Amino acid sequence: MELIKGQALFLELDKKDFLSLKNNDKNIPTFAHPKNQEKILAIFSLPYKNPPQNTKLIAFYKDKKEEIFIKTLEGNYKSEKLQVENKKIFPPKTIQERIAKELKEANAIYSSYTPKALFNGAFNIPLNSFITSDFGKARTFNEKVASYHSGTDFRAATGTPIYAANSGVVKIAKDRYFAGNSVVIDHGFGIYSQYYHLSKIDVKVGQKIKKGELIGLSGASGRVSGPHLHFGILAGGKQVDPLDFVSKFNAIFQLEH
Ligand SMILES: [Zn+2]
Repeated sequence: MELIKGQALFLELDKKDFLSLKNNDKNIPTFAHPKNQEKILAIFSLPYKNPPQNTKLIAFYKDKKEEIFIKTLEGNYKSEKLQVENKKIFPPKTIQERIAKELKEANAIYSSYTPKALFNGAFNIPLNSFITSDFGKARTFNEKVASYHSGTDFRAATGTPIYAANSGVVKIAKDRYFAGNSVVIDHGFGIYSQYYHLSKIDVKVGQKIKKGELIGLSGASGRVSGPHLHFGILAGGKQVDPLDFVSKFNAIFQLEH
């Protein structure tokens, strides 16, 4: 198999007699295939930064051992230049403790695995506009700082209503330094959707949010070159191309009336 860095894969395996799926020492969780009762699924993601060049997954059965080899592809990401406030790429010392806390809080949330579906069928795009800055663009801020784009930016004037991409439970709903006013939703199975730089937040941490329900209004909070919506997906432990993830998720989990 081959996978572009920064993307996720849905691996399909036989359910009968399955014992465990591992990458080196780490167990990869599994969930049921919603249509094919003979299959299970797992999410495998490659990080954009510093992925391994090759991966060997091992699936253990009562009477089989299966090695799956996935080659990391570099993809065809392009570069872009962005102008932001100098303090948003070199923050003052008075603020770096808050940045430390916020990163520790998020790490704790993304490691909190929910082993059931909190979603309801397919994801919707949370904004009906167009892409202004695609995933994985190699960035330079102020001709000083290299970065990469860990989500996808949609055109949005300040105050555009932002709706939940799928059903889930709110895990973050507060102003953070770099992401601005941030909303993060746990959808189960380690899938989290993220909405950044909002001007207003309409939910609270712990809330059960339904697909298509209002979660806030877009804005220009945090590290921005101007007003927009930033949409992100974390799955399989990593930030992945959100619209690629949604297409792959929806092929499996979409429903009909
Ligand atoms: Zn963005």
